[PDB]
Amino acid sequence: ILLLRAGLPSHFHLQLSEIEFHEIIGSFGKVYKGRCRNKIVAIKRYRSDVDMFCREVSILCQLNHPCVIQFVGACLNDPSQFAIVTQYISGGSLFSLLHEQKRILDLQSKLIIAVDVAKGMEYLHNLTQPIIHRDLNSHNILLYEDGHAVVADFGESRFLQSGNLRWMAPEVFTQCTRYTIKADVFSYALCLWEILTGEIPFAHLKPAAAAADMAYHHIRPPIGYSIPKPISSLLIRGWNACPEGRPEFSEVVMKLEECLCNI
Ligand SMILES: CNS(=O)(=O)c1cccc(Nc2cc(Nc3ccc(C(F)(F)F)cc3)ncn2)c1
Repeated sequence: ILLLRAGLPSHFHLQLSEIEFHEIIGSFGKVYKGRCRNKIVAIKRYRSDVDMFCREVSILCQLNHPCVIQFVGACLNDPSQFAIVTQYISGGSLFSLLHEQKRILDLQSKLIIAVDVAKGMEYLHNLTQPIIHRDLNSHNILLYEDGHAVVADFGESRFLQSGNLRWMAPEVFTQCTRYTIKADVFSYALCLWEILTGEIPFAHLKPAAAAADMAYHHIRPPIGYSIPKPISSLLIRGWNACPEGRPEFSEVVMKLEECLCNI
């Protein structure tokens, strides 16, 4: 908390009294719609707690990309006041569009979303010190009214680091490896499938059952023949159990922009 005050540039320093809280939008603590320095803003307020908050702010205050949620400031005074402030995106979450409002989108709109998400993630992964989002899902892809998207919520994000295996169980071999930026590409891939089908992955199963089936029984969602080839390719590679075999986001971007040229 003291080291963070020094490193975090002083213009990101906010006092709780400068934030006006209006409505709850998500409910770890709570996220409010509100107002701060004449901006409409979303505010994440909190309930190891400190370290977590400190990581998050350090991650956020580095970010500047039009497909990544824009950081406004945080409150540091004390742990009772800990809060993060970002821009507010009026068009909502991708999850809401697809599954609550059940809005039907055409292929161009879908790909635009997929590309902007991929562009935000390419940015995160190619910083001098790369960042893993680690919680990428349709709840954290938010939408401008014009249809473009940004990646939000770095609550689980981390900076990337820089026995005898022949008899090890698969889960133990995987516990020992340590995850990379590629964990994000797998998440992305489910997100991309979610966008095209309009369905929550394994909707009929609970989160933990879905995770189990994907990790142990090796199941992935059904890829219908109606899914275009370049895309099902990204899907198939993107959710490979072997992380090393998932594409880099720069490529994901390259293929989807290529699809927009034919949409
Ligand atoms: C503090 N920023 S963050 O990136 O850490 C973060 C973490 C968790 C959730 C958010 N949510 C949002 C939501 C948002 N827009 C929004 C528009 C409409 C609705 C409506 F449909 F319910 F009304 C709801 C929301 N803009 C920004 N962050 C952010």
